[PDB]
Formats: sequence, C-alpha cells, structure tokens
Amino acid sequence: MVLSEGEWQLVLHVWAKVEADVAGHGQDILIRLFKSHPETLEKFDRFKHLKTEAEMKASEDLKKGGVTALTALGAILKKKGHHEAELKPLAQSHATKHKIPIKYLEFISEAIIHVLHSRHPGNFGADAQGAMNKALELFRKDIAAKYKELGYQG
Repeated sequence: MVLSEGEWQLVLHVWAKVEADVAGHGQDILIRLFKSHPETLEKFDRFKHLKTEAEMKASEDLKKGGVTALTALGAILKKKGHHEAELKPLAQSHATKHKIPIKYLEFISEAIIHVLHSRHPGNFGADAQGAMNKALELFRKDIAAKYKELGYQG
C-alpha cells in the first residue's frame, strides 16, 4: 500500500500546521483518545490517575508525552514510507516493555484524524483525510509486522 507523492504532500501540508503548536495538538489528541477509549488511559499507569479533562489539560507530563509521540510520528511521516529505522525502536518498546496493541494504535489514529479535521478544515478536506488515513494505515501495518517479528501478536 504505497502512497503517491501527491498523497504524501497532503499529509505533510497538514502536518506543517500541527507543527505550529505540536504541544497543543498533542493535548487535544491524547485527550480525545482517553475520552473516546478510556481503557487506553486506565491500563498504563503513567496517566491512570487523571480523572477529568480539566486534569488532563493541566498535566505537564501529558503535554510532554503528546509532544514526544507526535514528534516521533512526524519524523516517520517525513520519511514518506522509508521509516524502517524509526519503527525499530518504537516497535520494540511498544511490544515488550508496555505492550500497546494494534487496536490502540487504531484508536490514536482515529483521534489524530478527528483533531486534524476539527482544527484544520483548510488543509484537511476529504482528499487530505484519505491520504492521512493511508499514511497511518501504512504505519500500523508496518509496526504490526515488526511486533510479530519481535514476538508480540499485537
């Protein structure tokens, strides 16, 4: 499932807007994830104490975690599919230490799409959302294959 250059440019043009304020986008995305799928919060200990959206917005550690995850994702997207080196350590840490199933990567992909659709209607019309979906599907397919190589069914 190879993206075209035109699809990559749609992905990168909306990501350029995320990069005006990665911290604020990360807060919105993690909060959307945790509200839509509370098991992703309650099962991981780093944030399991956060009870409300107000607590989530006030959490400096949640903000930092969102910046870390979105910056890693941006580096993957900028490789335009040539992301084998970037996926290796990420797959290992997410398949061995604290196991993050593919289902949860699907949930955060939905949260990314939801927040980009809300914040960026000027760069996230239907074609751009389809391109981002393709990019996130490729990411998940390749990390799922690495999970299996590493001994984790995902």
